[PDB]
Amino acid sequence: GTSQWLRKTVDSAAVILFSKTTCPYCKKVKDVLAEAKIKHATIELDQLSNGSAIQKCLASFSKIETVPQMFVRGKFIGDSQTVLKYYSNDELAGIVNESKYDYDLIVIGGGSGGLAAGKEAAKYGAKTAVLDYVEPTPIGTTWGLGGTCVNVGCIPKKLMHQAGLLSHALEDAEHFGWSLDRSKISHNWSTMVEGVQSHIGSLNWGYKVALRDNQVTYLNAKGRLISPHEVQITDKNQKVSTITGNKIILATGERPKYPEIPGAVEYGITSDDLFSLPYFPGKTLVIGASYVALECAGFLASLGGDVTVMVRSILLRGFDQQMAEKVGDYMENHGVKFAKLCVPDEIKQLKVVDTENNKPGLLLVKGHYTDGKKFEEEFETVIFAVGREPQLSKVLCETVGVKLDKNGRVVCTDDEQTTVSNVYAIGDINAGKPQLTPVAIQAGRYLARRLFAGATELTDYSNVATTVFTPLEYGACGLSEEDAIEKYGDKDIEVYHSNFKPLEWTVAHREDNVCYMKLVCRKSDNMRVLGLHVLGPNAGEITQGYAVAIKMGATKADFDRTIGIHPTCSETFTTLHVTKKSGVSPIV
Amino acid sequence: GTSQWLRKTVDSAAVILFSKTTCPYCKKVKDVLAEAKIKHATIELDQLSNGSAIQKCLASFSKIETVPQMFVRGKFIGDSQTVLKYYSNDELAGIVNESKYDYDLIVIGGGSGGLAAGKEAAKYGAKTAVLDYVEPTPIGTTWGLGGTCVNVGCIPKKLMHQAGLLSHALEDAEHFGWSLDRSKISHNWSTMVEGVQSHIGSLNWGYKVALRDNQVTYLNAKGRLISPHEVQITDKNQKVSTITGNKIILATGERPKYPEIPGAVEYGITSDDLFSLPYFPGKTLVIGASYVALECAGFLASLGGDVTVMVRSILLRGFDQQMAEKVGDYMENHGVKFAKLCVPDEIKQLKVVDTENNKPGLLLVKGHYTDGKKFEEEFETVIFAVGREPQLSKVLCETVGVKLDKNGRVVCTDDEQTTVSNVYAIGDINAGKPQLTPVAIQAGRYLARRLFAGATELTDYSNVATTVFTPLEYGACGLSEEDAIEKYGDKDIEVYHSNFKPLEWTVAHREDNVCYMKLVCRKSDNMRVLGLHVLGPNAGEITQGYAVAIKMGATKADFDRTIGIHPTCSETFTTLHVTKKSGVSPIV
Ligand SMILES: Cc1cc2nc3c(=O)[nH]c(=O)nc-3n(C[C@H](O)[C@H](O)[C@H](O)COP(=O)(O)OP(=O)(O)OC[C@H]3O[C@@H](n4cnc5c(N)ncnc54)[C@H](O)[C@@H]3O)c2cc1C
Ligand SMILES: Cc1cc2nc3c(=O)[nH]c(=O)nc-3n(C[C@H](O)[C@H](O)[C@H](O)COP(=O)(O)OP(=O)(O)OC[C@H]3O[C@@H](n4cnc5c(N)ncnc54)[C@H](O)[C@@H]3O)c2cc1C
Ligand SMILES: CN(C)Cc1c(O)ccc2ccccc12
Ligand SMILES: CN(C)Cc1c(O)ccc2ccccc12
Ligand SMILES: [Ca+2]
Ligand SMILES: [Ca+2]
Repeated sequence: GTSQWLRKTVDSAAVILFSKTTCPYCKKVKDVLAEAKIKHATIELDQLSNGSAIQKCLASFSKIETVPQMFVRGKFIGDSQTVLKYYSNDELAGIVNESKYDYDLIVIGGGSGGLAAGKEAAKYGAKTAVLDYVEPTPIGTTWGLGGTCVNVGCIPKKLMHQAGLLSHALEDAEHFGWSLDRSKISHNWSTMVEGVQSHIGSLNWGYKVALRDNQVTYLNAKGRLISPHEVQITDKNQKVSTITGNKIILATGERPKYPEIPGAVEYGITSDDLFSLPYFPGKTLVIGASYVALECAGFLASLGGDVTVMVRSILLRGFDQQMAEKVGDYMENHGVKFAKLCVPDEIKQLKVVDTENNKPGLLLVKGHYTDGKKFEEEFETVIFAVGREPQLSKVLCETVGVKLDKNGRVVCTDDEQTTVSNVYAIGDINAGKPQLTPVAIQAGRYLARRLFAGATELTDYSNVATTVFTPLEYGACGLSEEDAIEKYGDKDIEVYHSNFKPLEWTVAHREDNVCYMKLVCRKSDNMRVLGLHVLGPNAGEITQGYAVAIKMGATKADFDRTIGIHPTCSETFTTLHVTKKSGVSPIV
Repeated sequence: GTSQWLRKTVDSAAVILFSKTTCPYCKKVKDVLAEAKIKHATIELDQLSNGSAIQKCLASFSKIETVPQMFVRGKFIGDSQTVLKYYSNDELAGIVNESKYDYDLIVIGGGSGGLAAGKEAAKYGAKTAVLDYVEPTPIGTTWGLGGTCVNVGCIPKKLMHQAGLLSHALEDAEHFGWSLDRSKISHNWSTMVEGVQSHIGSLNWGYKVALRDNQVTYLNAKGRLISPHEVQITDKNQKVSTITGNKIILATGERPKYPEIPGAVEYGITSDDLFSLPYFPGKTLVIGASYVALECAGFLASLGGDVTVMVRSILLRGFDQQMAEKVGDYMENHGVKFAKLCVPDEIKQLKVVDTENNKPGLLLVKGHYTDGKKFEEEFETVIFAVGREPQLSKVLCETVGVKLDKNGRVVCTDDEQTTVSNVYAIGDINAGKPQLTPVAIQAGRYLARRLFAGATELTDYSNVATTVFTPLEYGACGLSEEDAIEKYGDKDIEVYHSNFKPLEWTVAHREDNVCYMKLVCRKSDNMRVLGLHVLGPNAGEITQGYAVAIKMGATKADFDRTIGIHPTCSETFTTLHVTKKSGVSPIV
């Protein structure tokens, strides 16, 4: 068991030093390495439950059992004196640089997961390359280093959400005594996009700087894995070459889908285009009902836009549907129109985008409702948010032997290993995992530590909290009510729930009994909290802390024992008492 | 052990029914009681670890061991047939109404704790009276039912905080693209106060309604405890009478202190006056450095006011002082002036308050700095926030035998019992407890359940989270860093910490590396989180959920295993890695 771990660690680490805290010769080694600007991992055996068993199995690799012991890419390099020997003779540089491969790690994809993995690996001496390339959208939109969330995802989405929330801050400001003429207030799309894009630009730059400062090689090149250790790269000039790496991390993410209907690629846009759009979308149709669809519809409406969402069947499939309905009801009551049970048949162009006055074009959308009536309506912008897909045939030679699933995602073990043992996948292309930026980051960093610093900790993908940044935000952690019932049976599920009203909404004259929270609990497991759900402002701030408690196995009694902070929305989780089975109303 | 609990429960409950779920005759009893509008507690013995031992000891009270068993104020009333007997003969009303006392419970004080205790008790059949009276402030300010937080505390304070935050929403709105002429925007104090007061009024009314609907008697009368069971009440007409109750709850709270200097009572105001002030305070001096002082200074400054805080020694004594300094630095950088190491000697009047144009007066404040230089400056309003004190000589005849401490607070056991065994104290007058509205509520409700429904659960006063609603909010749960070090020693404490920047602040051009969080952990107890501290927006929403985890014994590893929600401020608690001892900078 310990020999398995040590065999893997030694084989994989780029530059690793086994050591103890109470060891001067070790410090001498650390100092020479620091002095020489040689990064490495370090495992202090005097701080492990079985450090002394480890010290013994080490002699199966070194033929000695003392510390320090220094390894490079699978080979015992020496004790203290052999390290100093190499140094003094200035042979240490060529030694810690000897490898069969150009790199210890090549990351294909410069997004949330891949950048986090790359940096963390370089920390421990892994010679690292990060490849990133942004295939243009059909209208030619491209962007810089950082991935989907930085450039066309969580970051611009939340900032445009914020611009929409400020709309309601302006309305509220009057009731709290601020004098402002709200009829001479308008929103300027292009000013907002410019501020958003200037922040993204600072992130593109910040990442490039971070990579340089960790001695990671950044290649703005499309990578293609041609064999287990060989990556072919095409640069801006279309020049092709080949680099080699020991470990490979696939972190290439996904791109938006279009529906296969006439006009969709030619005249519609996706989220990829929305967040840098050089004209105001104007009267907009969003096709879809994902969290992307609803978030985009929501902020466009709060910015004053005429907004319609075309929904084929239900809102937020895969989420708790009681909550999804409440999310949708709030939106419909606040200016989002819904074309329900409706699908698009074709987009026709009525006006071309004015690339020189920054005005939208004009489109005719034809579709049909389930009741057979035709949908026909003009929109200035049509946004598709009908899901996302991986692009791996563009990255993976089928001959390498990386197994994909039905949907084109990478089939992985619980340590992110593909069917090719030196090749790993993180982020959105890892089949079956929550598609979220902090998951991708935790995966990539924890993987890098296992590869290059002998760590064993795996990423825990269970009970991963989410927030949907709709106009009224929805945060959740754990199971939907319907999934809990399906799993355990209705008789074993108790649901506590309440409406609430943010104090901020009182003077502002906003709604009673719209915000809402519930805990879905398991009767037979001490009222274990199986899922937490909250609809209200700052729902991501509310939910995050409870995710720690849920990971620790929180019960209803743990919530009750805890004292609220007053006045907050979150404190209502500490006094819930109405159950659903009681029939008593949750209104307050 | 079980006989102790049962003896107390039977003696104390007003109307209680022992029962089992699987008992038709019990349901028959419940139905007759429901039919008759007779409220009562109920203990289903088939749902207790020792319900069957309880069923036996019951015969020491009833001479029977079967369910149902119904008690009223210490006396076995009967089995099913004796209950029905009393009903059919319409003797049940006079039976469940027989008592040596007018009331099963008299609550002296209609605040957070007392109202919560009163309602909860009435639920189980306790005939309850709630007394509340609001002694006017020196300028004559008074208010309605609900206590300090509702009327002159947490509620108006947070709403005026919100009015100040909206100031920064207006500034931010421009950078997110909203066109608004910020130089023709001003704030109107009186409009704000009117909205705030209309909400408080709805709470005053809502409480009166809640009390009526739970058959609680509300007396707007000053109560004085003259013997263990006798309360003397003085009404608006100054008419004096005496009511009697079995249990007494003292929940009379505190009032602001004034410094003993000339002019203070005559010309200054406190928070009691601030939240209904009929004129704008204008150029304001806040004397004090409590969380009250800083919160008030902060929103007055965000409303555009010229604001000065006079500070005798340190900010936020009793709070983590690193955090207090960061709170104070943010305020000084955002328009609050601080007269440091300074105390007031006298207030002189220069202009009388214009009661008919709603304008402030004008005051000359004289004081002195520790360096001997004189302080002399004119202010339109001077606000004292130099602490609060109980008023119990106004409530407690010294002959009753309720022990007070040095500061005039009530000395209580951990079940809130005073030295007079039927008299309990909750809320701010309970010596040694956190002075917070949700503590008072949890205390009062859990006490009511122990008195009148045989519950045993005590209120847990440890690791009670707080938030200070300064312009940059500060949330905390558990120990300050200095208190952890003092308790466990510096070598046993590790502190993880980071700056962070709300995404909302980026486009808005606000500060990097001002918001800040830290976890204070114990090395020798598995890096147990001893205190959590966060400075940033929505800090109360951030902190609340983590208080559940801390109550459950969260470690640093529980935080790390948990996946962030992105983008939020709170997710930074899930990736902390820089320790203080490492000397590495927390900036990001
Ligand atoms: C509108 C939208 C909003 C979202 N909001 C949130 C949110 O609020 N919170 C949250 O947690 N998650 C959110 N997400 C999801 C989040 O963006 C993803 O989970 C995350 O960005 C995926 O990280 P990744 O490492 O898997 O891939 P990505 O971030 O997509 O990075 C993959 C990189 O590799 C590039 N690439 C692809 N192929 C190659 C190749 N052959 N060679 C070189 N480079 C290549 C890609 O162009 C890209 O730059 C949102 C997503 C969308 C679409
Ligand atoms: C400016 C300020 C801001 C605050 N902000 C917060 C916050 O944000 N969050 C938080 O949790 N806490 C906050 N607090 C504290 C909170 O208000 C108290 O902890 C809480 O209100 C105390 O509840 P209580 O039941 O002990 O007494 P109280 O709420 O003060 O109620 C006591 C009632 O009894 C009345 N009374 C007194 N004597 C008699 C008598 N003889 N007969 C009849 N009635 C009598 C009193 O007039 C009063 O109505 C704040 C306090 C202040 C002063
Ligand atoms: C129809 N059903 C009640 C759920 C629902 C809403 O409540 C609100 C908006 C919707 C839009 C599309 C589909 C369903 C929606
Ligand atoms: C002086 N010391 C550094 C702490 C401190 C601040 O940082 C900022 C404002 C203050 C006001 C009064 C007392 C102390 C204060
Ligand atoms: Ca509670
Ligand atoms: Ca984490």
